[PDB]
Amino acid sequence: QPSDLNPSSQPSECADVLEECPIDECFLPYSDASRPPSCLSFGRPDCDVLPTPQNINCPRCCATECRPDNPMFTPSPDGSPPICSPTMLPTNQPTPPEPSSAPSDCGEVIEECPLDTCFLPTSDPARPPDCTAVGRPDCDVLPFPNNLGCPACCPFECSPDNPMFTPSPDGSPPNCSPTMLPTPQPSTPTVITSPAPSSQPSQCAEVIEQCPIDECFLPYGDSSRPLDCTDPAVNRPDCDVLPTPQNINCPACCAFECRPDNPMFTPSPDGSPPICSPTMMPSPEPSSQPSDCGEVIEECPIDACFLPKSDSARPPDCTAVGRPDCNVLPFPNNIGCPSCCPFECSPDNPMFTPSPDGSPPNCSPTMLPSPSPSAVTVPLTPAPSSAPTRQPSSQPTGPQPSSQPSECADVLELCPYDTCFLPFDDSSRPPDCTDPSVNRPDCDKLSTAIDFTCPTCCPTQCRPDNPMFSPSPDGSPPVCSPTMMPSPLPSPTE
Repeated sequence: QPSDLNPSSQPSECADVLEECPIDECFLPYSDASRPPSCLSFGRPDCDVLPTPQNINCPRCCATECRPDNPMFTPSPDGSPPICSPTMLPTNQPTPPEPSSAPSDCGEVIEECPLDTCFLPTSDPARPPDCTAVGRPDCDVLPFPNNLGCPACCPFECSPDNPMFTPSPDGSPPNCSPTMLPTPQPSTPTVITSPAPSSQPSQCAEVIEQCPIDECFLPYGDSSRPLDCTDPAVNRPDCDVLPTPQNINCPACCAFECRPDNPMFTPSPDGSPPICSPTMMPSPEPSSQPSDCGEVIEECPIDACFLPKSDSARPPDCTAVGRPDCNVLPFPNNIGCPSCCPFECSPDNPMFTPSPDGSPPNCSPTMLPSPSPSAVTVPLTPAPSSAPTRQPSSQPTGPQPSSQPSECADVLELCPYDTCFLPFDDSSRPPDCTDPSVNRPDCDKLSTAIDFTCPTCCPTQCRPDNPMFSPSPDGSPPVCSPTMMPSPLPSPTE
């Protein structure tokens, strides 16, 4: 490395050396690669004549004369340490100072030779080691011996406290900014979407983190509380005892037991709406008064009179029935008042709106209006009703006799009185035409305008519920009416 930017070789090209016209001053290190041409391509023999004019022609080429055969190509990043002109006049940039790197990180940049100059930063991916570090004690010396031991590892000393091991940018908490912001895994403080417990008091009081309290670690049955110490939780069975003695082997964990109710109540960081127990004691049945509009607020009537007035219109206000004694708001009740309240308060005090929803109290109960106007909105001026007004008419059908037991026995309609020849409910009178199929299956439902030519048999069928089987020879002879053969129309019988 020494004799670095000091060219120890200059007298070679021109009878001047340590000073050649090219350099970046010319246009790049000249012998870089494909820099602007040595003037002949522009035909400029004026350009960069021995000194450097750039005040005559010079479009953009560099160097004429100076050295033997000034046009040159076939490049090289080391073609020429300057040897002819550039040094003629002193003050040519040698180099800035030595330390290009100063304490800025934490300990990567602290006079430490490792940096990357060795072979990468020491803690990067486990770079080639520090020699002695593998067994090269020859290379324990800072100046590189490279004359016996050193394979290709780095030496030692350099700066105070030289033992170092453990690489990887993430091998350890690097500190000095990278590690500044903690983000724990159990209790992650990033945003925190809702309280940690999303399910605890789902029964009432069973599963409610029944152990921590800040005295142990973290809020009253929060959820995010440390492990229960005892081995299944971490490794501390000493803290098995729920009431934490503190003076025992509880390092950073909380007490055990916990789950099935041993001694505690109240979970979550901020608790919860206490419907399960802390609410049992306070019980204000009347916790509000104005449900009326403006009368139920320390007004002369109130339930204090007798019931919330609008109930069923509570007992009258004395003068209201004729007790002017009680008209005096200060209540006498030693003169009149049989069982009533006073009067006045404001002109004409007793009456309005009983039945809580059986009247429109208004100004709270009745608030949402739904009166009557549906398809009708006629204040004064009418409108020709034209709506889908479909509504059938209630019209029954079926002849309903409103008098039956009226003639003699049971019936009244035209059909009865013995002339069927004996009562049907006797034992057996002339057959029922249709029923056993004897002569006339046609003589069935009374007849009317069909015909009446039923001869040998009796139609019988008159009176709802007329079929019978096993008549009654000791029942009751219905000769007076329910018996006769129906005979619609006088019937000429021809």
